[PDB]
Amino acid sequence: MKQDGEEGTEEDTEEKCTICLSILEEGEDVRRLPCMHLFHQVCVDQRLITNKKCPICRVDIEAQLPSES
Ligand SMILES: [Zn+2]
Ligand SMILES: [Zn+2]
Repeated sequence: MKQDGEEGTEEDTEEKCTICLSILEEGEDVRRLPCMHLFHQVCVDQRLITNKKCPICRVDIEAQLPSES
């Protein structure tokens, strides 16, 4: 009949959690690191608990803390 061969378009590092390997699109808490990288607020505070440096940007992601332990 019977297409359309159809995309958004625009789908590059826009709203995509590369931690939990899934796209977001609507209402999600996003957080962007100081090293310019946007991720999901939950998963960034999962993978980057024990690590705190952009693997390419070479900037510390914890940018002050200011916790303890
Ligand atoms: Zn996620
Ligand atoms: Zn970065």
